[PDB]
Parts: sequence; structure tokens; C-alpha cells
Amino acid sequence: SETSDLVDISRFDTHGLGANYKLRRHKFEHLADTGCHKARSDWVKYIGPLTEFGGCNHINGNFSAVVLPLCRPDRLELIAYVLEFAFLHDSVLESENTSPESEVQAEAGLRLLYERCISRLLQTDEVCAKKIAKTWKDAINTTTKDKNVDFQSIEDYLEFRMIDTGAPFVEALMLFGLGMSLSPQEDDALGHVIRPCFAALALTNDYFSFDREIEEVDTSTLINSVAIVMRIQSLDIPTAKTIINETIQKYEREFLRRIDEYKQHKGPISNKIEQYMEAMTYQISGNLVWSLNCPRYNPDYRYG
Ligand SMILES: CC[N+](CC)(CC)Cc1ccccc1
Ligand SMILES: [Mg+2]
Ligand SMILES: [Mg+2]
Ligand SMILES: [Mg+2]
Ligand code: NA
Repeated sequence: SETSDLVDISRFDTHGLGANYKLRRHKFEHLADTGCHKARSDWVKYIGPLTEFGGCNHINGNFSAVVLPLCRPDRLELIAYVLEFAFLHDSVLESENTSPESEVQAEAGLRLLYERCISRLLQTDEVCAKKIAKTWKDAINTTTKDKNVDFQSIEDYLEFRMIDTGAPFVEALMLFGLGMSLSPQEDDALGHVIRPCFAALALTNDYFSFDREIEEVDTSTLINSVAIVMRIQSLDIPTAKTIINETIQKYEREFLRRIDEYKQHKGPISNKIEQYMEAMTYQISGNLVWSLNCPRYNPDYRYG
């Protein structure tokens, strides 16, 4: 209980999500808010006017402060800056109304801030930074190539969606915040464990960001499991959302199973991998609680 405080997740209406996941909130949240502010200022300086919220949420906690509550305080500002640029660039990648001329116009500014992120990370922790650069580029490239694929099942969708939502990229940021690197063997084995975590994160995002993504569908590619379920099963919004809610609960339980299965088969586990597992579980609770009222998805929490 050094970088963060335990928060009782049962004080929030999580719609049955998050059972058996503990919630923590970083004590240095101000540093995350600072990173978000600076990234937003840099976006206006080099790219254009801001159109939306990113990770800030002063009520339930800045995204980085609740998703990555074990971050070293000296790394939290940079991580929040990187994620804020990712939140804003994400909407650019999904956009459909950008003229070719505007796309060309933004490119060098987006490149400047991308490279600024990578260079600052590399100067801080070269090993950890290389994993962030690799996963970020994979997320950007996969979104760009595959965002209009017509998926015919949630299972197929999720193999794209875990990359499109940047789950491996956030994992690489989390490791950076811990000052942690994994061996090639740990990487191989932990990938199996964290797959259901990535699915739960992506589907939870879909659940809480659906309304906003429909509001934007006139200018933005719709990438959302609730819509897939509506189409495949001919269901309305609340019924499809219930299916997605049940599916999140399935993946949440699966991740807890795989953590304990790893301990039972490949254990006693090191303190390092123990902290890795715990840190991954905090992404689930933090993502969930942040999404309930973040201004990005919830219009009556917006200002400015
Ligand atoms: C909602 C935030 N994010 C990453 C920036 C996409 C914009 C998806 C994500 C959520 C939680 C964990 C990992 C990825
Ligand atoms: Mg996206
Ligand atoms: Mg998006
Ligand atoms: Mg979304
Ligand atoms: Na969209």
C-alpha cells in the first residue's frame, strides 16, 4: 500500500462486473493529471483543436491512476502523457470524415508527438521502452489495416480487438511503470494467462463506450461487440448489452482461473511474477471504475 490506496469497489455500481477484483487508486494522481494536461496542450500546439476527453476523470480517478496504480511515481506522468496522446490518436484512426488533405496535414504532428513519446520512454528505460514501441506500432497498424473487417463471431472479433484497443500496449506501459521486464519464457507463458484479461478489458470498454460510439457513428468506424451481437442475434441494445455483460463476466472468471492455474502448474512463483499478476488484475478494476463516469463516454460528466 505504498504507491496507492485500496478503494472499496463495492461503492460503485459496476453492473455485476469486477467481482473478486480489487481496486486501487494511485496516490500521485496529480502527476497523471499533469501528463494528460501536457499531452493535450501539445496536441493543440502541434495538431489542432481538442474534440474530446481522453483519460482524465477527476471523480473516479484518472485512467492511469486506477488502471496502473502500482506505477513508480517518477514514471506516472510520462505514462499518462503517452496514454493521452494514444486516446486522441485513437479517434483519428477510427475517423471516416477526414479529407485526404487533412490527413496529410496532421501526419507530421502526429509523428512528432509519437516520436517524442518513444524518445522520452527510451531515455528513461530502454528495455521497457522497446516493448512499448513495438506494441504501439502493432496497434496502430492493425487498426489501420483491419478496422473495417466484418467479423462473424465475437471470438474472431476479439483477436483483432485486443490489439486494436491496445491491450498489449497498456501491458507494456504497466511493465514500464513497474520497471519490470519479462524473460522470453515468461513472455510465452504469461501470454496464455493474460488473453482473457485482454478480452475482458476490450469488452468492458465496448459496454461503457457503445452509446458514445453510436453518437459518433456518422464520422467514426463502429468497432464494438454490442453492435456485433445486435446484428448477429437480431437483438436490441439492452439485450445485446446483457450478452456482452455476461461475456465480460466469463472472461473475468477465466483470467482468475488462469492466474491460479499458472501458480498451480509453474509455481511457487517469484515475487516478480506475483506482482505482475496482481498488477494485471488492477487493470480490470481500474478500467471498469474509470469507465462508469469518465467524461470521454459519459456526456453529463463533460466540461470545457
Ligand atoms: C480505453 C483506453 N484504451 C487504451 C488507451 C483505448 C483508447 C483501451 C484499454 C483499456 C484498458 C486497458 C487496456 C486498453
Ligand atoms: Mg479505437
Ligand atoms: Mg476509440
Ligand atoms: Mg470503445
Ligand atoms: Na468508432
